[PDB]
Amino acid sequence: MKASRLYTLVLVLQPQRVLLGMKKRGFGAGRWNGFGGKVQEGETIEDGARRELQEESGLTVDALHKVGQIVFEFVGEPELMDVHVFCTDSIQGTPVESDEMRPCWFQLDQIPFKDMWPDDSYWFPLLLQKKKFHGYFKFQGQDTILDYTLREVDTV
Ligand SMILES: Nc1nc2c([nH]c(=O)n2[C@H]2C[C@H](O)[C@@H](COP(=O)(O)OP(=O)(O)OP(=O)(O)O)O2)c(=O)[nH]1
Ligand SMILES: [Mn+2]
Ligand SMILES: [Mn+2]
Ligand SMILES: [Mn+2]
Repeated sequence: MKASRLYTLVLVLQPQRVLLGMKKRGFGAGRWNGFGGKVQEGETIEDGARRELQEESGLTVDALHKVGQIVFEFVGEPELMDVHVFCTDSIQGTPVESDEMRPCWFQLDQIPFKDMWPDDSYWFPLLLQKKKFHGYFKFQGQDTILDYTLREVDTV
């Protein structure tokens, strides 16, 4: 049994493009990703996701929808990362670079998988198909998956 810490991840997914951010420092630096971070005390997971989206991309959204949950384990780290994944298609301002992230739109036939976390190759296609999912990935360092599970689910 391991303890887990709550994180969020938000994908702004439109009909033909997705907004990603290049992580400029910290965890996962150098990889394109959705926006997110730790959930803080007192806020719902969805509201923490909205907050991180605003902080890292400048975008303010009224609502998100849950699309998946992914648990990450790292060799040498006792704490699991419990990542709650959300989407929205509906925005009304422009993305702006933050200290954490440089936002960029990608067409949906140009998803930059080689410059994303390796696990994203497995679950991101489900997100694109509008399937909901649960995943688990064990990493050695940043690059190497030692074990993983991925399951489509009816409810996140
Ligand atoms: N796509 C993808 N995202 C991941 C993976 N692992 C992982 O932690 N994430 C996400 C969850 C969070 O959005 C982010 C990690 O949190 P973070 O370090 O940005 O937290 P934060 O913004 O609060 O950190 P900080 O500003 O205090 O430095 O990366 C992964 O394998 N794939
Ligand atoms: Mn953040
Ligand atoms: Mn972050
Ligand atoms: Mn934060």
